Amino acid sequence: ASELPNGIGGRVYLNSTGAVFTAKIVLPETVKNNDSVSTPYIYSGFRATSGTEADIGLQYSKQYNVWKPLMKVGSKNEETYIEGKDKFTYNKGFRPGSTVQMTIYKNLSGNTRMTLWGTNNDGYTGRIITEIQGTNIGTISKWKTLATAAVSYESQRDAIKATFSTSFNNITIDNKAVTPVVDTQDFAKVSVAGNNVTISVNK
Amino acid sequence: ASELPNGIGGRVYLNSTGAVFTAKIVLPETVKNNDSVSTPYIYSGFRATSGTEADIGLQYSKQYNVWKPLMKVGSKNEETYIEGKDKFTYNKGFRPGSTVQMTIYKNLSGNTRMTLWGTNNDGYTGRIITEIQGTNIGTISKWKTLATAAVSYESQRDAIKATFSTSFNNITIDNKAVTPVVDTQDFAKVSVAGNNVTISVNK
Repeated sequence: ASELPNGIGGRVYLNSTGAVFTAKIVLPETVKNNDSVSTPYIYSGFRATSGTEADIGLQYSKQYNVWKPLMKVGSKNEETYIEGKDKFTYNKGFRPGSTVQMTIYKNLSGNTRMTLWGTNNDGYTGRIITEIQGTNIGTISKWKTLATAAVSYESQRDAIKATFSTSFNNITIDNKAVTPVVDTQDFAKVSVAGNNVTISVNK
Repeated sequence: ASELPNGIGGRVYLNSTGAVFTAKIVLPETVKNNDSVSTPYIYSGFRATSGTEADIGLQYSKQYNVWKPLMKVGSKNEETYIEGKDKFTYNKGFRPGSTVQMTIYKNLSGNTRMTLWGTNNDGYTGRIITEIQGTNIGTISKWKTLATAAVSYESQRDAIKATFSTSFNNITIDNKAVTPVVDTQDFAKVSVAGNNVTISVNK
């Protein structure tokens, strides 16, 4: 598609039906987001064969200049922090320009889990484990990867101002390397090189 | 419900299945929205018996300190301006503290229309007619009225900072006065007095 439905950005699809996704995310060094409507998001996720859509990754906090966990699975968006709440949420999060190791489990005892390893704004290197409980995800159609500047409503599209670039590297699903396929490029440049993708958002 | 799904605010329901809604909206004199996540929205709308949900009203522009049209009917969110684009959109809109006369037509030749009469930030008094074309709305279950501070993602709820109060007065559906029923009050105080409702958002 020419446009992303809830804002601007780049999207790739990962043609795998696997259960465990891993990638190394290189966070932007700088974020320009001189608007009063959008939020930068960087995330993976999947479409279940049932139709359930999951967005799982990080959101940029303008207030704290860090990246924090982002997770939504269908209608369920209440996150449970299993570990690391005090190190990577509230006034803390993954620091700009750092690398974050991400693992996504579509279904671990009926819960969708995202584990993130990296460094926070205080220089602490550790882990934050987040879940959406009781999602009970069955088979998967495909996985996705996006970098976006999202808005609550459509008309707000023209007002979006966002400039940031990110990489998803060494993408593996069920321990197999997966090469993403370029999808939408809406005020974004998407570059794929094997199981690696760089998405540069610029509006 | 104790919480609104996409943010904070107050909600009332209008137990009418009628086709044409009218109300006089008194816009807030002041808007405090000292956050980097939410947008203030004031709107009416309906739930069709098909399940289709419509949100039809105004959004606050922090950039220009005005209220502008906001309309969405199910999956259709591309607004067509029939009249008044140059007077009440982009760097112009309904001025703070002013009164706006609103008429909503669920189905006018297959289109959902909102007509707004009021005064813009340049002191021009006029009309803006906006439509979502090809909605072809059939029977209605009920209408609604809300004043909210909405966010794109759930975790941003706690960070919302919004203080603004608005009134929907002389509410009529198919020329009959309708008394709203208080629903959710989530960091908002809702007061109903006959076919009039005041919603004071404060977080």
